[PDB]
Amino acid sequence: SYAQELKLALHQYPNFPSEGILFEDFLPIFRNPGLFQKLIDAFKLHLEEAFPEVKIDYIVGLESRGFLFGPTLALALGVGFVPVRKAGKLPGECFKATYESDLFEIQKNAIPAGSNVIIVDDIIATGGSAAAAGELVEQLEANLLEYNFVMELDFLKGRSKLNAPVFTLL
Amino acid sequence: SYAQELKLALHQYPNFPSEGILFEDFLPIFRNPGLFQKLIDAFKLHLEEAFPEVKIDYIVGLESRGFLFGPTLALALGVGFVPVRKAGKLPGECFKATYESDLFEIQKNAIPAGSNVIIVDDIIATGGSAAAAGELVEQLEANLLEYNFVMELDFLKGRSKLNAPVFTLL
Repeated sequence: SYAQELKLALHQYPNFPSEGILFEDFLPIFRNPGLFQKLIDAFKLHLEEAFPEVKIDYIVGLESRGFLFGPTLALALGVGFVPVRKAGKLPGECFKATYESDLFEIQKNAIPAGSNVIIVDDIIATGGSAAAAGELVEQLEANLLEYNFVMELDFLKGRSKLNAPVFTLL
Repeated sequence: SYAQELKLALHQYPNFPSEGILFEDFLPIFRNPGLFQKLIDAFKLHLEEAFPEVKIDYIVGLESRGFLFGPTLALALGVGFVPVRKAGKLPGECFKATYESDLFEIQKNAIPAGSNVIIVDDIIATGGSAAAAGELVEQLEANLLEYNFVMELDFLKGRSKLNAPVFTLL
């Protein structure tokens, strides 16, 4: 239901990133508060159904598109939000992880060991950046309950680079 | 009141960006939903007091820290959110603006002419990136009611590079 209305709001751009790469732009969703609320409601409903008796401590969002809906979802759930950023952006002591090359970081003091988290991002394509975020979560000695994405490019089979379960809305 | 509790949650990092540059990290605010809600409430209260009879059409947030609270504030206000991104990130036709060098873009079809908007970001330092966002808003033929920031580094006098009024929470 919501997923369908959200799918319709997406705009496709052929060869945008680069030749061959078809891009799925979810930005129009945020331009409309009604559509944005539906996106948040859809993820919240999924997490309540998937983890009925497991408390989620933090939503961990990937820079920068994961930042567009991650914090809002965290607030809707009454939980904290922590970002995974491109290296060099976060101040203080950080754990690092590499996607063979792109480097990512997370602040060491952001999440206590034993915390249960959900990693979110807009699109899972190759899955490389999400995989790196998983490693960062592992270093914090936290538990990765699931990855939640808005869209998934099946032909790239990015889900195969990820250990924890994956849920994709559209 | 809220501002005080928010100020206390900030973490300072000397010479982080680079030598001399003192960094103000607001990320701890997002780790606590109660603090995050207060940040959103504070901006909402400000905008309701400053623009009681002027409808805000969009919150325009700067990449990437402006993405952390901008969308959530937009939803709290019942308005749309549109991002200003580092060049090369947005798909489709974009307006461009340069901060003499860093280039920024905004999608041409994101905001209708005549719209009233608020530009938001976490920190205003030199004001260069915010100034560029202002130019993008001008090209969309939209009205810039105000810039809203979480923090301001007064010694850099970034506010002097900005035309529209500025409100800084802390």
